[PDB]
Amino acid sequence: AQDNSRYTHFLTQHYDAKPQGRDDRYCESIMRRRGLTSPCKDINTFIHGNKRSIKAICENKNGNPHRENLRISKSSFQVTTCKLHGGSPWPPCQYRATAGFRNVVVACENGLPVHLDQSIFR
Repeated sequence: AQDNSRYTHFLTQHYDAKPQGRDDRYCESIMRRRGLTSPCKDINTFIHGNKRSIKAICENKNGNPHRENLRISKSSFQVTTCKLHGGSPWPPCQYRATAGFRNVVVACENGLPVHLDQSIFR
């Protein structure tokens, strides 16, 4: 049996299929829902759309090798980046939302994404 717990954690931390708003209040709510507010994560990006396209980044179908053992997608994704504001690392956590549309960088293991590289959204 593979341990793919890091894939399901990747989905919890970085996937939201059908977001609606994607405004500041969206970020503040989802960061709480996904357990990312104790302490407040400084930056966190959610990918939207269908799961199969994200998994496909791990193969030639939708990805290329990138830098040191990462992969970069060939398709663009709707994304929302939530950036903490206020000086406290502890809740309540206020966030500013920035919607975007571009390719994403992940790490893959067992053909599944297990890490999002946040650096491209900083």
